[PDB]
Amino acid sequence: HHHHFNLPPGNYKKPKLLYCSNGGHFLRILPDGTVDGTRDRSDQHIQLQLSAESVGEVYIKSTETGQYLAMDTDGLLYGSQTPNEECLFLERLEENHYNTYISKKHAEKNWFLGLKKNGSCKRGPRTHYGQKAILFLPLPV
Repeated sequence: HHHHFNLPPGNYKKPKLLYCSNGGHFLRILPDGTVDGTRDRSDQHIQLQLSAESVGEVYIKSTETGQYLAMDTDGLLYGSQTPNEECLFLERLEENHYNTYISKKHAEKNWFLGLKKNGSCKRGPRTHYGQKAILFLPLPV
């Protein structure tokens, strides 16, 4: 392992909203495959169904579109039509409270899922432990 194994409480029974502490945005996966954040709780593209691969491993899928959250070779997030290696994230507890999502594929590089205060997604290499951008709160929908 390149990372710790403190896991967050909770399960994957119901879909969730992934609320980013940084700018107060909900993670959004647009039908066009684009990824960002919105403060509009009413958005239809913020509903996500998480599931587990191995313990601590998850898929993050748009309920509206069926698209899987993924991070490309260049660290850019995108919506994938099919589940692939770029779609697996290491879900962990952080600061004894939040959830962090590390790219499994790019784990050794410490590339995280993250949102800027302006609601735009962060590129892998620009993320790092210790930022507010990587902190998420899963909220029920």
